[PDB]
Amino acid sequence: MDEIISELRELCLNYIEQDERLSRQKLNFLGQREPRMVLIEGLKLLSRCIEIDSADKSGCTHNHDDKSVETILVESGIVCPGLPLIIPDGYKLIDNSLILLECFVRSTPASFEKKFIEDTNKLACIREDLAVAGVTLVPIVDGRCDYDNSFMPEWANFKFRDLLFKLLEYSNQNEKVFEESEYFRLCESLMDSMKILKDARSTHNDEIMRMCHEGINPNMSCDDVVFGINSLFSRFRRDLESGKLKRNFQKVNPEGLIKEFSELYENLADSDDILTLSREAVESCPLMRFITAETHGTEYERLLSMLNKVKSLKLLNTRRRQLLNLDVLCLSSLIKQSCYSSVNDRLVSFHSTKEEFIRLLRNRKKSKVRASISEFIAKIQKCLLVVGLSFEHYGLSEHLEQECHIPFTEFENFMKIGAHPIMYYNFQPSTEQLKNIQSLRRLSSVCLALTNSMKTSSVCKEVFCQVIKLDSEEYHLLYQKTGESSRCYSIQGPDGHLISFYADPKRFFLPIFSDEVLYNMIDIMISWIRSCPDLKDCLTDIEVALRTLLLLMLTNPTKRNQKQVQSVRYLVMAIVSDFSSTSLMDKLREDLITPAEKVVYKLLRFLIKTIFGTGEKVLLSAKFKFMLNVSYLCHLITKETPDRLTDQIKCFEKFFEPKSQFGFFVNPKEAITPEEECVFYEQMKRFTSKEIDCQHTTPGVNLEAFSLMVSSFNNGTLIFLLVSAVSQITESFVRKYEYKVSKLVSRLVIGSKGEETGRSEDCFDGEEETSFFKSLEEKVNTTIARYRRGRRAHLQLILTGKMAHLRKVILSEMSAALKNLCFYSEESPTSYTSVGPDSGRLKFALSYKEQVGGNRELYIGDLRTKMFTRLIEDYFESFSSFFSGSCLNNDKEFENAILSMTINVREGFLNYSMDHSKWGPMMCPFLFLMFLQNLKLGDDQYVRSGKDHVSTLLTWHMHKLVEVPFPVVNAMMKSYVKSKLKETTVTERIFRQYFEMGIVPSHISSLIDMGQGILHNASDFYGLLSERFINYCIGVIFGERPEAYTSSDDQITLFDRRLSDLVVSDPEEVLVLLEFQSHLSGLLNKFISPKSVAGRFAAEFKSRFYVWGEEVPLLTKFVSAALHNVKCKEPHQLCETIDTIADQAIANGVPVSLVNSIQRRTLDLLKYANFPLDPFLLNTNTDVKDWLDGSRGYRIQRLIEELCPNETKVVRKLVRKLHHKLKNGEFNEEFFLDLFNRDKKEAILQLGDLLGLEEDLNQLADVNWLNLNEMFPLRMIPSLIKTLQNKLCISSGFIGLCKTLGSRCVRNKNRENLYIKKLLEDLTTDDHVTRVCNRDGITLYICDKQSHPEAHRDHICLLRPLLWDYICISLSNSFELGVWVLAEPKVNLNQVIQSVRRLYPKIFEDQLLPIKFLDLCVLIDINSESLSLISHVVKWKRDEHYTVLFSDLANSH
Ligand SMILES: [Mn+2]
Repeated sequence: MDEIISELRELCLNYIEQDERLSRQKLNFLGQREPRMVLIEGLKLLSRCIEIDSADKSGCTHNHDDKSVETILVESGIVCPGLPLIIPDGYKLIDNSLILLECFVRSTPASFEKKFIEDTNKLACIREDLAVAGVTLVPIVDGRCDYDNSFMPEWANFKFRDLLFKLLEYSNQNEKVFEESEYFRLCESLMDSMKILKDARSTHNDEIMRMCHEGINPNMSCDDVVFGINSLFSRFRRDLESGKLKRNFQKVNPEGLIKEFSELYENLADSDDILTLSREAVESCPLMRFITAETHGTEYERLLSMLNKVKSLKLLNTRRRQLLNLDVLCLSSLIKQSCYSSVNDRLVSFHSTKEEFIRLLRNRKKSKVRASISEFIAKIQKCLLVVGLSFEHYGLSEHLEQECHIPFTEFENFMKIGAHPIMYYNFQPSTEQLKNIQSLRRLSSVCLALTNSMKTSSVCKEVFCQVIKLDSEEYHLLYQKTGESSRCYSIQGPDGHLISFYADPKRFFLPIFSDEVLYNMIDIMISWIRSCPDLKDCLTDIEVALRTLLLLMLTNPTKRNQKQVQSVRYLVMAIVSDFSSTSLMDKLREDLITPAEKVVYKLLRFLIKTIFGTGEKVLLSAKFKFMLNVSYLCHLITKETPDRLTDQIKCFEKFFEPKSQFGFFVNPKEAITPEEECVFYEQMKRFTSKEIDCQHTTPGVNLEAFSLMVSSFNNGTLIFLLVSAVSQITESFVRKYEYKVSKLVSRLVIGSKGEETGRSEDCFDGEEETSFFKSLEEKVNTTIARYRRGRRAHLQLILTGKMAHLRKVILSEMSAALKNLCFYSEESPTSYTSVGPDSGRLKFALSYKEQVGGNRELYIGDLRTKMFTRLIEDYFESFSSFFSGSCLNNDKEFENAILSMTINVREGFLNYSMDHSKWGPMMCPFLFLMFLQNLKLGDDQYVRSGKDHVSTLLTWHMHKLVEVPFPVVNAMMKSYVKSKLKETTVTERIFRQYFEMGIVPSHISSLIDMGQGILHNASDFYGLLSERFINYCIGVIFGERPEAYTSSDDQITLFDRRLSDLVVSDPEEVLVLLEFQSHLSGLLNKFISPKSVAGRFAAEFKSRFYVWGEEVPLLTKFVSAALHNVKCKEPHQLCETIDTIADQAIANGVPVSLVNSIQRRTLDLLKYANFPLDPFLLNTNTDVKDWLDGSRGYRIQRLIEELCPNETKVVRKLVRKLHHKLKNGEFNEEFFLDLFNRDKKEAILQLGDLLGLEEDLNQLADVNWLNLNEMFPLRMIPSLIKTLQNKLCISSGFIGLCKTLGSRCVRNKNRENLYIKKLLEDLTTDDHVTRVCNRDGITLYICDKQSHPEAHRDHICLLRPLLWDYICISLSNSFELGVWVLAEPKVNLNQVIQSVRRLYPKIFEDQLLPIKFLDLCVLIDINSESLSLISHVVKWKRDEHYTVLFSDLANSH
């Protein structure tokens, strides 16, 4: 009591720093005794300590006097009346800028990150107002996770909080009791299943806990279940000869399949059989394949580089014109003394002007200012100002050169200069099969559309002419719109030749230099299909077909062309297979338009008739491999969402359709209203009511078989406005194309959407506030209503608009408040109802993933809910770890799945490679709750609890609130208003109509959700058990138990022999079995998809197909990915990603010769970026299959072992000696002394002298390669340290990598930034330096001992030897992968500890936490900051099984 008060009073002024502001509160704290005053004073002072401590740490003046942002502005004389009311903790005002500090200390990660995000939002809210006011904000907040501060030592404040803690308990004993703010204090600091909350579970968690027991008998005996199965069957079978449907499951006659495929689309694709006819149609389909097959046939051009480099500084209408005189002038002193697209002088910005609008812009810009006297008045000032951007940031020698061309300008020369060159089909030679220059023109008519996002805003014939380079002759483009949007391009040649078409540049990266990879992919393919029936003249037929197909697919990329060629895998899987759904041929049909797509149809049918036509069962394996690969040929299209909005409406629709047929209850409340209880009552009642003849596609579980399942697990047998309307209304008669007006009317979602509170609603609303800016606008609309009456005292929309807007006006007409930013956390769990944890109710939001076929749904929710959901998704994971069938993240189980699959398939037993359908929207947390609160787990107080925590996190998920994404609701309201003002309305367009007759939807909340991926381990658990039960029903009825597996949305069922003899013997039984397994799954929530099969030789478990024995390689699958995945990074890492993906590729059977070609393509891309190819950039382009038994180390060593062939012959026996005498008896530390890494690399000399024989200074000094990251990393502290710290569009990536890597990127010893150009030329021309190439410039072949005026600028200090970086590597490669890496032709914590074993960097590597030779290899890795010798195996997973062509293990070194 009194003793603690006295202790505090004597502790505040005797142990805390004496500050002017702190004293004000210190004295008042000392002057009180009553507990409530003591607490408030102590808490406030504890707040102020951190407040001013962090404000001074930032250096921004603290807001002690509670000065407002407006006050902070006005104390400096800045008058901006009207601003968001904010009270920054620390502020520093300057002439035109502001620094605001918001500070807070939070213990729990969740509350910390929360307060972080809304503090960022609060700062960003006033961003535009601060900017337009003439100042700017310094964005910064002080997120501290501790109380250590300058004003007090740690022990002082720690004991302080202890005393306040104990005095809280004393006060809580007294009548200072606080309802739950007492909790927010105390447990707010004075994972694993937080149970410290109260329990308010009343009158709702009892009905829900009752429906899970009303009807079920979870204890049935061990032989009272058999009698139930035998009476659920044979009550089905006898209702199959008349009742439902013949099983949806029929057999296959391959000819029937092929003919049914052929007769698809009776309408327009109507059996155009003749090959030549099809190809003739093909070569004429779009407008672009009409060129790709057509058979057509430096003083300037550098001045643009200079005229362009000085362009990013300024860009205005008055500019870019006299920036073009400096170019047209250059076009007259080079043709008179003697490109140009015939009226157009290619000006700065890829722009193109008219030679006649110029030469008339002057003479009225110049004349407004004796014209010949007025000559040179601007052509000289421009030179002077551009040269004003001098060696300032290294303005290079290009400057005086222009002083020769430009000053030749005269008004007797600009009388005709543009008047001199006054000059303002093709066909389709089809024989362009197999002609490498028919794709080699795509590989250059895409780079002229790809490097076209690289234009800028830049404000007739104003057309952004790029250049189609090619051998010698060059064409153009002509378009008018930039960005990543669509526009109508053109081409131009020597004759006009408007080959107009319409495409999207983002889609065209795949062929951007790949002319020799595709032509060998499509050539290897046809090396599989050298088959006996086709040896007649059809190989040419197939070859022309396949090439004319790949051309269409690359040349006309679009979603349908992907979904189609993807679906053509199901048909072939069926043709080789032996049963199949009967509703299949409606799983293949699209709405083909755009004759390209129809011709793709015809080509596919031609391929299928040819290969799968007569003479079957002779080489079907090869034909199957061929065709599945042609199926995967779909990946060549980019997976990048053709449009955004029309790919959000689709995702929302795919979410919201089943809810249309079940129930939804738009926009619930935070407190579950009676209506929600009624609707959930009804939905549970229906969900548990599904008779023994199910509607076959609707969510439901039948409480007569569900009882059997739960009871067979519990038994031990299956184991082992008044302003809104007015604002729109006044402007309506103030705004009087009209589609902008339609937008204006559809901007009306303010008198219909005002939901939630929090953050729901996400510019002209504020613009009218500043636009009007009149005297009295914030009171009632009395004046506004007066104008409307006094006014009246493509036009119908205006009158009904006044009718609507007149309609609108008629119908429309204390706690720790300050210490909130301080230790007190406002929100946190407390007493929780059965709906939610009292802070919220498990909010969510959905967006689409990006995939090949169809965009897949994704649920993303804020971090607290992502913390809670982790508890369920881990409890169920640990649960299923006891059962041995699932395979989702149990990776060790996948290998056994593969082994069993192979042992099965090898013999001829079935594989019912099913795939379930609508797995997202046909599962409900209710079902897992039913399944759990009915299981009978063992002894209590350690299982019996945590069950009542999983089964109350689930009950939380039940009532989630997904969000209607804002663009979707905007679009649907547009559609509604368009329809109403002025059919084809899909179902989800009518619900908006009813509700917007009343109130808008915002949130949707229903039982059948199972957020895709959210509970994706709970789903796996359920599926595993259900399959383990159905494969018991089938066992008791028919007589065999077929094993299964699962992924959470895939499956398999490897029936044994006794259920495989029947298909050959009698299919009329196994047909019934595949009907019954498809029926019970219907009773439960498992709906088998029509894409399933039961192939006696085929399989498909998570996309790893099979054939008798071996695996279908899926060549095109991996090639299509390696040719992608080129991301903007450091090229020494961009070429790491590919050297991983190529190892992945050669894991499966991509042949080595295509791998080299992929690598050559990537190197060629870099070389196009103008980036020197130092020998460590991308791996050897001469590879044995040696991707096995070799790390990246071995490739790079092998490269240096041939880029300098006989120098690296001595430094390989020196290393032999070093390794011979390092492991056994010596160095092990003194080698770090001889590493000498502090100083220069004479180490080679002293270390050759140390133990070994003659070694000249040549083999060391001579080979020396330019290295860009020598002294610092280059702009856009070792490497392995950064990686360990890290373990605490794609065609607008390249179009950026080629922009930054050419500019000032490299850095110097004194933070100086240089180009690659000057640095790469000086080493070649301006020294006794020899800089010749070997396919990669190993600059400065000599650098004699580096005896020189060293550090000239940088180009001599900036280049390190080679035969040393060969030594350190060719050592690291000798403990990691054996001894032979010299002879002539493990995990994170470890590495952290052996990094600590030299403790100096641990001081930086430690605080981010909230063997025999490994020391040496870690050292060598830490020094060599370029590749990976250790840090590799901890970033990129290697592969386990390797098989590649046996004709590559024969050509080996
Ligand atoms: Mn599958």
